[PDB]
Amino acid sequence: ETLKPIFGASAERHDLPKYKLAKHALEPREADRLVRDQLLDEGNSRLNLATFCQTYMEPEAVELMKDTLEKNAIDKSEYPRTAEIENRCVNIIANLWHAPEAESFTGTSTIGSSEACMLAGLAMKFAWRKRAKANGLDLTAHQPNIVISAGYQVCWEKFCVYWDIDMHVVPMDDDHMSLNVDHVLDYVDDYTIGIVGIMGITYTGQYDDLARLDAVVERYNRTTKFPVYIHVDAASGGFYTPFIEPELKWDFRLNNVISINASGHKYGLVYPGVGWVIWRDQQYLPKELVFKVSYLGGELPTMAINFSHSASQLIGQYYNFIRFGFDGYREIQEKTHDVARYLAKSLTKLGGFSLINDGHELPLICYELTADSDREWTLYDLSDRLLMKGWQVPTYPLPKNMTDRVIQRIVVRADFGMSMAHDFIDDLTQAIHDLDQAHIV
Amino acid sequence: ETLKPIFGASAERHDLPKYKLAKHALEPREADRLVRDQLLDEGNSRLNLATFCQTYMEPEAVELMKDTLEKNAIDKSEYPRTAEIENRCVNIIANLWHAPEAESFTGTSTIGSSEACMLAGLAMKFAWRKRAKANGLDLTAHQPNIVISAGYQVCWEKFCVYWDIDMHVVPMDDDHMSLNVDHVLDYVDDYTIGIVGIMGITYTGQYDDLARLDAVVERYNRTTKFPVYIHVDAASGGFYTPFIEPELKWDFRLNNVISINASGHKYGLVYPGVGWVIWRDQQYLPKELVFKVSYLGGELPTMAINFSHSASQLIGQYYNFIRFGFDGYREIQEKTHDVARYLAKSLTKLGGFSLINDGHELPLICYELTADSDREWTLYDLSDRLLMKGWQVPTYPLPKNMTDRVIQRIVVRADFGMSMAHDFIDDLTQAIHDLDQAH
Amino acid sequence: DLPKYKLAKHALEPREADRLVRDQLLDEGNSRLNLATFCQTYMEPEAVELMKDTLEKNAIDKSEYPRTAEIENRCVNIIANLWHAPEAESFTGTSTIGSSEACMLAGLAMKFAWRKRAKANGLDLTAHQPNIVISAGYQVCWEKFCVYWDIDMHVVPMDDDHMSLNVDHVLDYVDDYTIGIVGIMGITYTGQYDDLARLDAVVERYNRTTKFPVYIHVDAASGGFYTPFIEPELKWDFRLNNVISINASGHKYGLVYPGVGWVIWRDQQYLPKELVFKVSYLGGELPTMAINFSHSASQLIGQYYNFIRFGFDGYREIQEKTHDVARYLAKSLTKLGGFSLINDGHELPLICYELTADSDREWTLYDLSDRLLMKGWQVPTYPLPKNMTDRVIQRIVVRADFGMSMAHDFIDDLTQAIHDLDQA
Ligand SMILES: *Cc1c(COP(=O)(O)O)cnc(C)c1O
Ligand SMILES: *Cc1c(COP(=O)(O)O)cnc(C)c1O
Ligand SMILES: *Cc1c(COP(=O)(O)O)cnc(C)c1O
Repeated sequence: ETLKPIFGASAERHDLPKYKLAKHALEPREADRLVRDQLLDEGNSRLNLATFCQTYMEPEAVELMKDTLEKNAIDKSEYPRTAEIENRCVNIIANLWHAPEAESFTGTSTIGSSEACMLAGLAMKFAWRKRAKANGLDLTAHQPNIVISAGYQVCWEKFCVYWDIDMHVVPMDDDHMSLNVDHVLDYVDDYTIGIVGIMGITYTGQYDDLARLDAVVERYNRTTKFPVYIHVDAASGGFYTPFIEPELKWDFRLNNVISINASGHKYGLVYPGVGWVIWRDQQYLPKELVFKVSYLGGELPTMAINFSHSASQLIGQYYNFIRFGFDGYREIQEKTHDVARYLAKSLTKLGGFSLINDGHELPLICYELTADSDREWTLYDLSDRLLMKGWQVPTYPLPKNMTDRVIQRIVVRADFGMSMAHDFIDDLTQAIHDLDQAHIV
Repeated sequence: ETLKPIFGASAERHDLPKYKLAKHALEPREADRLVRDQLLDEGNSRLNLATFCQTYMEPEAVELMKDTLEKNAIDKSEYPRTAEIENRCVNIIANLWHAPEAESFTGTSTIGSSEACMLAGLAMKFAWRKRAKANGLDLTAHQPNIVISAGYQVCWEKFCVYWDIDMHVVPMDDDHMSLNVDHVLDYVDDYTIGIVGIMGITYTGQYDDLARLDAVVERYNRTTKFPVYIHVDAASGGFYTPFIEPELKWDFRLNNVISINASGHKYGLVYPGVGWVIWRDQQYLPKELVFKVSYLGGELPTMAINFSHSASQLIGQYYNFIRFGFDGYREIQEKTHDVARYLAKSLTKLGGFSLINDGHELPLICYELTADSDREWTLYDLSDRLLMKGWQVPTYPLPKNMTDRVIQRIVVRADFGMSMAHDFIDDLTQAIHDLDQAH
Repeated sequence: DLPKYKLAKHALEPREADRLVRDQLLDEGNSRLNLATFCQTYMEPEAVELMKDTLEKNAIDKSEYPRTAEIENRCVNIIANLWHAPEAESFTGTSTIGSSEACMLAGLAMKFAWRKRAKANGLDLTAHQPNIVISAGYQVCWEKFCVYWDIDMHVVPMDDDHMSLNVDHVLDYVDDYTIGIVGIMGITYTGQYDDLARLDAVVERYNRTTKFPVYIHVDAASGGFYTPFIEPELKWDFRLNNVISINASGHKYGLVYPGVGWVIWRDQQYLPKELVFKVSYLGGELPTMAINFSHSASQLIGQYYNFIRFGFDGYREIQEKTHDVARYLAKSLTKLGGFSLINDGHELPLICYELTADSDREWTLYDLSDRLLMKGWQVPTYPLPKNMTDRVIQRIVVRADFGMSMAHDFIDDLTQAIHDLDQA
């Protein structure tokens, strides 16, 4: 049985189970080799330039994550030490976002910013509904709505479809590639549950002007009995911007920012599987959304869509916090910023590229092809050629009012080093040369 | 700085950050030691008997999970091999649950059964809503409802709160530690989006009689233009019952079971982080819950609440499928069954216990203390002593119409060996003795 | 950046140096998805760890590693017997780095043996160089042998009816100056076997009528560790009387990572004594034939590991599996249509093909290589050897670690690439 060579065994002579469980078990070495082999031919994650999600952690953190895979992040009474870590993380992030000590912030780890955005939105919906009932607003006339920029990530569309919320979408244009705050009051009405500000737009790399939105909202709220507050989607900005622009006011320093989310597995430096949501004060969380759990043979409040899941990633987040601290994070984000700027400068130096975003805010570059009548090929062709050399660079359309603009994004993470970025620009230069003399589509 | 002994260094003279980041970085070996040390003082997971969640996997699966932590399960176009493995697990699981060849099943991995239950309940709500509109029901008069046993896991209560559904709860009693199928139609009306049958109840370890419920539903549905269908919450049973009672009809063999969820991290044998939901046919999934993702420069359908997350657990699930196959899963679940039955027999031989559930169905044992005015201690005191001897055994009240009944539960998972269970019973014997003479 | 011209002045941290080298290595192909080479891209975990643990051993150093030397001699014995070295005669052999060095050493034995014959017969050595006769699908090492040692290459061209040595005409290239004929048991470009049994009979007839006889060297770089396990009845080896020496690459179908080959002589008389350098091991002195001096013993020890671990049945199971994958691929390409198979994997597990004539097809095999590379597979395009240099082919070489599940994935990738190309 183990006498069989791994690549002489019966299982290596047949296809893998695709529709049903095979009758018999296999040796651990055989199953292992077959599963790993199915995975060989997908992009090496380090060359995936299409994602915010982290593709490197230090070996110590990898080993640590491995050793805590059995831990169950929901089970506070059985894993009270993991639950303490989570609490420390929430405190740490709250302080990073200037949660005021005069109010009692609450928050939680989530699987990612999607779960967090949905919880935040649900908190807004439920708080809005109590206001609406008390002011005799007719709940059958219209659906509640939220106001958000057209750069929204798909989780906000899921939130709206799943919970019967209209989306009041503030479109982008050539000058407003972030929320047009000057016009935001045109989308607000009695049924508005809140306004989402995006601190790092997935499509463009740009910050919404949260400080200006906060000023407008402060003034709007004196004029109505249907006040409206800000949720910040800082999926990506939340772990980046405090270390490189600490004086930019986007967070709980703004009076009307009531909740904030971020993904640990974006610029929090953790592999996929953790996000974070924080409410400035226990009142911006309606009690009917809080399910209470056993802890210290007593009680703790929880806001959660998921139940059981791995604590590995939240532990990893604490490992990062302790390991890097403020200065370590800052050094990492600064080098990331620097590679993004080298890249934006390299693409203008090559010509044929017009930069939509040059990496001044998030470390992300967006560009389109400058129109040239003597070019058969599109960015789709460029993405194909770059795959030949390992690189994944996605091509996509901009969101509404710029759906005629086709772009490519490069997102730069902590493990995209300066040397690898010089290599990328070589590979990219050769691709442009190869496509300039191509004879097929 | 790298010369310092780990326990001679400045970071071990100071407390860890609790309220804010420290300013300065630490060396990797020091950070690693400090985080692991914070974790020493929780109960070794293998001795946690309150939970269905897996606390062991074989070393080859551990290493494969480690090696795949950077993969992002949502990102199909960048990890198409991982997405193909996912599709293969949906097929495998659909087949295991007898999805009919004549219809076209769909499904997806989830983080767990919570997200699965919620996506199923939402499919039911949206499909109910179209049917209700088309029959002119007044949608303003009552919230939609769902019907379920009182032993529902908290994720159904969350589903109901979050989506404004009324829960019509069928109570338990002394003779019905699972759904009272004969009474279920008292709870159904035109507003009912569906009935949830639980294939392995968290509190009691018992199967809802899904076959009987299907026959009740089939009869009810011929008399009405508001038909009702069954969603099976098989969080636990989905990966247990197919291997030990393959003939028990609970799954898509029943005509009116339109969807089923199971937790891969329960009897599917994966560490926490993977669940599964399957629909018997595409028509039971409303198109407006499907958000589309690029793949091979085309389009692929997804139902999902979460977005980015680890692929490690789902690859682990496929590893288990390949490594164990049907017979391996069967041998594991059989051993697990054997241990549960050993624990049930040892509690009865000790005297002083009444078995509420004896582990014939899920491998779970439920018990209360028999009436006795001379005994001054409670099951809460027993939990506390068992904890001193290393074990976590929860004490809790039974659900509706038994909320005055206090019980203990022991769940038996794959990694509770017979050896270890003999040791548990010695420990339980000693703790009883200790409680009988303390104050 | 990393040093590209000069040494840096200062050392780096281990983790930093490690990270920098490994990152530089990132962006080259996962080796296992390269279908253009015979070189092994996988070994079992015990072998990898044994290799790592004997990295320090020196294969050349016999008095200092006598147990490693014994292992070499065992492998030589094992390989001799596999290729049916006769017991009536006295075979010798050695490990080498690869088939190149082995080919070179065998070619040099032939040159030196020819030159003595030639002097004895009064042949004018100044009038022509010695020559060797070989098929036009020769591997580059034969051309380096000829250039390095001043031997003319008498090349037998290939054509549509002969994708291996043309035995009908091989003697047209043979003359008094011929040091030998090389028969290739697995041609790199085409995967085909030269008809060794026929060449042997032809040579036996030739040799009966001249005092300048010619013998056969078999370049079994690939076939040597493959053909004995799936076609043991095929006579290609020392069962043929005029086969005097044979080479094979252990890092080809011998299943070892790069860095071992083997050369065996059927008898001591085919190895001129001037090529033998003797050494100090155990009580006496051991004969050596070797171009290289110090080098790793890891691959050698890897080969013995493989022989002990798998034995006959294990090698056979691996090679039969490999055979089945190759056959699966040939049948999958015929199912798709549009390909003309030059080799269909009945001989070596290599499939070789061209696109069938079609005027309404805008794309070529070069474009197909490109789309496969996008999908992660290296399947390059190249011209055939002399007389078919205008014919453009693609090749898939199947090795031990190309399992059947992986091959179904490859075929789905290939199917999709074709579709994409037909809309381009
Ligand atoms: C990616 C992203 C999300 C979703 O994040 P996950 O962590 O993948 O769930 C939400 N908002 C924004 C701005 C994002 O970039
Ligand atoms: C635990 C459980 C759930 C929740 O499962 P997770 O996988 O933890 O989300 C749902 N239903 C039942 C019956 C359960 O036992
Ligand atoms: C590759 C090859 C060689 C050279 O082999 P190495 O082991 O790389 O030195 C010689 N002959 C044939 C037939 C080959 O395929």
